[PDB]
Amino acid sequence: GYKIILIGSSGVGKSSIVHQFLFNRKISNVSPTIGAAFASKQVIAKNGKTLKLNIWDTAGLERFRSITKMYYTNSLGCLVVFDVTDRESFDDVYYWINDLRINCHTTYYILVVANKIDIDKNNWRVSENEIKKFCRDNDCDYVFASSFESDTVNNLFGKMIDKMSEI
Ligand SMILES: Nc1nc2c(ncn2[C@@H]2O[C@H](COP(=O)(O)OP(=O)(O)OP(=O)(O)O)[C@@H](O)[C@H]2O)c(=O)[nH]1
Ligand SMILES: [Mg+2]
Repeated sequence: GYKIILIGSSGVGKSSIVHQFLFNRKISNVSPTIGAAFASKQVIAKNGKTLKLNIWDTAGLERFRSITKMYYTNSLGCLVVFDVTDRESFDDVYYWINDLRINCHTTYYILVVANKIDIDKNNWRVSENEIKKFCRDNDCDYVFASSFESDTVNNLFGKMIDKMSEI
């Protein structure tokens, strides 16, 4: 299988994204993550291979960082999620990626997820240009999503799946 972790500050929607990827309904059973939670899903990649995604959904709360840190190692893909209205959550992305890289040398693809795009654009606290510029400087990709819109979750996992299939 392919180890994928979701990291990012508390409340950005990591668990909502994972539940949407796993289940085809409205999401409703979500509380803050403490210990990392595991799920697996087998998917057909564009090259026709079946890939098993081994997914760990980790805690964003600051007091639980010493749990989340124990899940970095041996990750092949990472989704780093932030909330477009939560400026601190965006500033935190740099440090999430920095910390992952201190602890893990195996990641092949880091995808920054700008989440909660359903919120009115005039309430966003980060611009598309800032997001693109950040990623251009930090050897990572970006995508825009809303946990409540399955089309955006299918898309962001599709990008991750395509990259895993290149390994
Ligand atoms: N408007 C909006 N709210 C969202 C979206 N995704 C998640 N939320 C809400 O944000 C809150 C936090 O979502 P979670 O999925 O628990 O966030 P998390 O990143 O897993 O948080 P931690 O486990 O504490 O790190 C919930 O009330 C969600 O319903 C989204 O795309 N748009
Ligand atoms: Mg969570």
